Amino acid sequence: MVKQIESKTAFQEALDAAGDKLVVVDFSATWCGPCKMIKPFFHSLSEKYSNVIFLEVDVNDCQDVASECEVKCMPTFQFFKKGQKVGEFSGANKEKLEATINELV
Amino acid sequence: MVKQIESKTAFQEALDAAGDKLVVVDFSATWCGPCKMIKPFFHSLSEKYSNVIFLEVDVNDCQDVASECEVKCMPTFQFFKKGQKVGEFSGANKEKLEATINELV
Repeated sequence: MVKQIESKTAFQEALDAAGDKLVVVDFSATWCGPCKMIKPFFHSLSEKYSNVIFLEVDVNDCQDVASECEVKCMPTFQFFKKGQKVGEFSGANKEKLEATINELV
Repeated sequence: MVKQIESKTAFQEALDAAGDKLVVVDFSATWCGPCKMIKPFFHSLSEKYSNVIFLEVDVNDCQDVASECEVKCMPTFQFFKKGQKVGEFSGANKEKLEATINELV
């Protein structure tokens, strides 16, 4: 299932506890049409791939995290392995999302 | 100078009162780095071109306007003439912003 992040402390701790697993973060906004469109698919991925950690961050709720990760489009998916960003793209493209996960896992 | 929009009613009325003038709308978010970076230049344009109307809309303040204009990146500049959208692009590119205004005015 998807973990809801509500502070910078929580964001950093999740990246830590992740260990060697791939982490996928969905940066979204409640008023953005695509974001709402791709939400159910994002949750399905977390049930299919149990060896990957899925996190959700509302940019309005955590303005400090959004600003530091340099987010500028919604939704933006950022990929991390061992505390480091190893991938990134924006837009609600289902095929590309899953294809990227298979490349980095 | 730049007009701050704080409701959908105000947005529609400005587009109306505009008459035959070109309208440039800056869709932004307070936490987005580029947005803050290009703000002073956007205001300078409103003092240079007095025959063009410049409007600013915070996407968090007017979620209904952002959603209907289908905004997905920040900042997004949308151009309107006689109630119709005649141009659009996103990103803080100063040259492109001014060059577009000279093409549509």
